[PDB]
Amino acid sequence: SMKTIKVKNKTEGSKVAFRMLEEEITFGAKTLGLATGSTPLELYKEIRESHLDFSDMVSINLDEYVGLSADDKQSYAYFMKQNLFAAKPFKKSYLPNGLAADLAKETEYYDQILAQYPIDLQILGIGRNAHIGFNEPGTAFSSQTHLVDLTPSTIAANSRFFEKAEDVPKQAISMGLASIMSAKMILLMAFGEEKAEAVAAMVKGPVTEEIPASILQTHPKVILIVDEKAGAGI
Repeated sequence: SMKTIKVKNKTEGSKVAFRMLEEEITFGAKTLGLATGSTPLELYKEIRESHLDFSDMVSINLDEYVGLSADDKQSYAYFMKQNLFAAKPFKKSYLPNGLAADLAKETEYYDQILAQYPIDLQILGIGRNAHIGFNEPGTAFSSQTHLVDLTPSTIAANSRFFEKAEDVPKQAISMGLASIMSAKMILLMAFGEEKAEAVAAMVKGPVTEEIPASILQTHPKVILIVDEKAGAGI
């Protein structure tokens, strides 16, 4: 089941997401899966300014860059601190350890954290090419937490923030598509013309690894919050 809520713009969609989030908490949600990127930024702002209280709750993020500490300003840990956790801390917030000595031990660890704390509500965006998290076209639907080689476009974009070419992460530790699908409820937010092709492929195309988001067709409880421009093809 995929319900679609069509909204005017990102501001409106973010407010709908907030109301839905509050309701899930009121009805007992305890573990949240969180998103990075620009998609959830207005949602996070609304949460920071709200009366929500995450003190008895757990959060789990999808990804961290290999080679970055949680204190590094380019890390997803730091992004989450700035945008959410400084204002609204959780009982515990998990992200992969980018500094892990053994990346295979770290991927196994993260899978076990997901088993220990199954996610009640996952907030998600969609990529222009229908990627989900760091899972690009071709990713197996069976994938659990895994090491991802960043796309060259991503590396080029991120390079602008480092010394220091040797310092630019080339990999991430990322929740896989099977990992993400385990959430009891998924809220996918998509805004702008740039997302329209991906949204149409997700909703109307075949289920195929060429379109990572297409696996969401098979999830029992996905709600799509899409503005008019992102929803143009559905």
